[PDB]
Amino acid sequence: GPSFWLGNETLKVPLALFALNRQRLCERLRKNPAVQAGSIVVLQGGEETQRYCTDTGVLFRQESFFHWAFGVTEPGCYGVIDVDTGKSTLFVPRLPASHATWMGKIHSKEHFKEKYAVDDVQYVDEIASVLTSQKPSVLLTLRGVNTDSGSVCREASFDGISKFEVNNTILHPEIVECRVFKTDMELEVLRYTNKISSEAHREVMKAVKVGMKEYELESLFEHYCYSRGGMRHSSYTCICGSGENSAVLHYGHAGAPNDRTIQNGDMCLFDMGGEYYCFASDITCSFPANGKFTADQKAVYEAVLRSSRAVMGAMKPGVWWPDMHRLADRIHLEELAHMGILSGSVDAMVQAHLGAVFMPHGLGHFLGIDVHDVGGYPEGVERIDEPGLRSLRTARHLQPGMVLTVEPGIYFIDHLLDEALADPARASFLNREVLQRFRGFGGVRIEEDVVVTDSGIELLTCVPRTVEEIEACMAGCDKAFTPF
Amino acid sequence: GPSFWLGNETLKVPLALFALNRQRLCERLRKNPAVQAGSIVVLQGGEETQRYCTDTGVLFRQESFFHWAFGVTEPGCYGVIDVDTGKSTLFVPRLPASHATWMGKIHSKEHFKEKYAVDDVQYVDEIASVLTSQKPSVLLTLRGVNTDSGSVCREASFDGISKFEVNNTILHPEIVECRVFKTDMELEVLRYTNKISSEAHREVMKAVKVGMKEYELESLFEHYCYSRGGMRHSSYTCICGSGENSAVLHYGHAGAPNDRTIQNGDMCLFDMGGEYYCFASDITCSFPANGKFTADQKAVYEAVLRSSRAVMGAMKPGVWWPDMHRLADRIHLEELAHMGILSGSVDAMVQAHLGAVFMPHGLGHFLGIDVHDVGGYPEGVERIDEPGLRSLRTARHLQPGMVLTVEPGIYFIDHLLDEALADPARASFLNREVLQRFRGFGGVRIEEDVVVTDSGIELLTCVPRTVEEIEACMAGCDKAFTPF
Ligand code: PRO
Ligand code: PRO
Ligand SMILES: [Mg+2]
Ligand SMILES: [Mg+2]
Ligand SMILES: [Mg+2]
Ligand SMILES: [Mg+2]
Ligand code: NA
Ligand SMILES: [O-]
Ligand SMILES: [O-]
Repeated sequence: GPSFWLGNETLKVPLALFALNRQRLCERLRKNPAVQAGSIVVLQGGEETQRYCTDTGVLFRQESFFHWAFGVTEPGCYGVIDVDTGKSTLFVPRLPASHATWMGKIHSKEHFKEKYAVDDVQYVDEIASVLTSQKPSVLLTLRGVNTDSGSVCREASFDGISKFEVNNTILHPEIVECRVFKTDMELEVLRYTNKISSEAHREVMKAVKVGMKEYELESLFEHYCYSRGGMRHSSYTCICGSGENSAVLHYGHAGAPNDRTIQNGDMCLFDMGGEYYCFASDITCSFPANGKFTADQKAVYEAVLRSSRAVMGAMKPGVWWPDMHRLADRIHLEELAHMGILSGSVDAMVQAHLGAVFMPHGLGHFLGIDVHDVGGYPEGVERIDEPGLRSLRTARHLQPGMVLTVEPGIYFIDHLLDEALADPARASFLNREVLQRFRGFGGVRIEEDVVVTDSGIELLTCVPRTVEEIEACMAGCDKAFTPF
Repeated sequence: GPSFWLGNETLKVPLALFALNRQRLCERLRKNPAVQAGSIVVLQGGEETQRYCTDTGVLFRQESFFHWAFGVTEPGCYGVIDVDTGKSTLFVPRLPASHATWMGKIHSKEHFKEKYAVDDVQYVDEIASVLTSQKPSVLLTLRGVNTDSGSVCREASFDGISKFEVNNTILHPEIVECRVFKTDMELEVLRYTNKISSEAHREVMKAVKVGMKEYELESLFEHYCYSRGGMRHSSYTCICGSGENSAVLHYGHAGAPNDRTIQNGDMCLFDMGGEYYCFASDITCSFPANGKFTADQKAVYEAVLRSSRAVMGAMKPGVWWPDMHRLADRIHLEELAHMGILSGSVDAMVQAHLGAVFMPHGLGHFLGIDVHDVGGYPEGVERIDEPGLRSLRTARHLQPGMVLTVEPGIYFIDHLLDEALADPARASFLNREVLQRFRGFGGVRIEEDVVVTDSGIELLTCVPRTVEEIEACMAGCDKAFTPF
């Protein structure tokens, strides 16, 4: 069948991927005792947008649930699925003649049927009429709460929908649960996004020089991903934190826009991942700007390498993700004590939540069509109200087919350190005279993307990770990627 | 005073630029009979957004009127200006402590006052109190219609604004009129955006090879602009049209995403422009993919070069922009006749609006903080209801300080050609025996950015333009060209 492809060495993604997702969704809905025979799933695609009140178009990127179900790149579409038969119908805009002048060929409905391998294609202005002629019992629409943003999913609507029986509660948990478990076809795309992003991270490590601005590496990363990988989008805004900025977790946004000069002696923490056909990657590499770890840098870095590999080595079905977070906390505390930053009983440190002073974020999260993917906190799964753990984006147990980031880190964050030093329950563990040397260090994060398998995990990411590997990579002479 | 700067060789933009815009706006309002003493201009900045219902942040780019007045890069701000004194107050978000962990340093109000060189800084939640203390007569807010998008500008609002007298009609046409006329400080930025984008177009012409995907050059262009120019954004989505795609005026959007393989014998039409600190550039270069113009390609290209230079040579204060559009039309028809594509009386061709078959868009538009800049159709200035001219984005007379694109083109667009051939009023001018050869040619557009001056124009763009210059650049030749 047909495939999405951007030519050259980019990945061919079969449209069968999306057909399988539609089938899986129907199979799950059919087993839900509340779903009536004759139900039709109705999803609304994203629409084109502009900057504010201007005519400056924003590059269109499809809404994630719609993409998961249909793989459609064009704005202004709807898509429906007959639950009982699995039959799919795509609705596309009926375009004006002048589209041919300004925007390009006015493709036929048959072109879109062939392109997307759906059962039928109709025009958007006929959706009420087409759905009426199918005599559905109920329209199943999308509405629920994203547990990372707190936003409510936008429910499909169209002129005449008021004439139908509509249910907006059943679908969201079911399509979310389907998205949590990646098919082998989806895993092929995530292997690819990790491959290109890994290559781009290596090019960045080879290119970094003292004196460069952080954003020069952002630019290079995105150029590699687009020109070589066909990744027009990144999965999230690139985080290119040098020096003390490596302690800022989502550095790089408009308010802190990757605009620091990299200096000799800095650590770099680069968290970047290209997106291909709306599938994510999310990789973080940490390394010395000048290509040689100092003793202090090596110690912090290898502490995080230890937790990274201990967590990956422990992951397998049935493992409770909060236990992995706590494992990483304990290892960090052990290593920081070995370094002399901490003293005392690590058991007592753990009881006082000291780990969260150094790693205030979650160990990792589901990844898929969104970088912070859906389904981390379905009904019955509660957020743990403790330092560190409360920032976990899931408290689920691991099962095969889940895709997770594994991203421990250690940071030296002044307001968290100052709080701890003021608290007698934590201050006694902290050796101020040693810690003072690490003020302004920034931080280290090592982020891998992995798939849970029947027996353990599959690592998708492939970047240098030991101190020796990293130093060798940065010292490499290869003119394998040289823009102008 | 302070400047915006992204280091390296990027442009230092004085914050005095925005202070002058505020002063100019106040001076204009003071002369306006509808404006009373004690008025305060109130603008609301853009807010951070995310993709649909996800927590995937969209990179924040400031709203254009707010940027013009304040130059503020952070989301969530408001800004007010006392009309009688010119005193400026910036309102910034009061951030949660956790911002320090995730987003970066929580800057003081004094930091922002120094950064932006405003008279006062306050937190956004205090805006009702602060304005109440000033006992304004009326708040002047922004509401009007953008004449390119048809959108209504977003008027500022805040909790408690209902307690004030608010006028939302006075400000819009006045701040639009200020934006139409660029200050010398603004011209410095537009010179720079044209310098970087011109350099990037030259790198693209050097790098293009038969067999590449169009998006490879989009990627390279944006990489040059960001890494060398500090341009994180483009001014609009890159149009990288090869072969037949060069006849599609806004090619490159999600529905036609620069995904064609460039073939031997193709023409390329690349319309790309980096944005620096929310100031636009907009440049189009046309050239043969294989670096050598054929006779047919040279003839079409030099026709557009002739109209480009005729218009630039005729532009000066007092010229009616629709007359320049008609001048380009007449030249295109003359040259198409000289090529044998058309025959008969050119006067008669013009009377039949035949020019619009080959150039269905406007000759050019205002450019500034938006690529299609504001103020083309103020009250009293009417759109001309004729082919081609109705697509003009302004029908004003030229005045010093205006910045316009000059972008004639000739395209071979099948549905427009076929319409003409079906029309007895137009059909006899076309020679099918020659025209058939140009079916699928695509098109040529030559786009310069210029400033209207007292004596004529200042050309901002600096790219190769003659056939000889273009062939030399594509063959790798350093500054082998002399601009107009
Ligand atoms: O937001 C999150 O969960 C992770 C933490 C570090 C950056 N991304
Ligand atoms: O939209 C416009 O007015 C011009 C026409 C060609 C591309 N940009
Ligand atoms: Mg990350
Ligand atoms: Mg992550
Ligand atoms: Mg243009
Ligand atoms: Mg233009
Ligand atoms: Na190197
Ligand atoms: O991350
Ligand atoms: O343009």
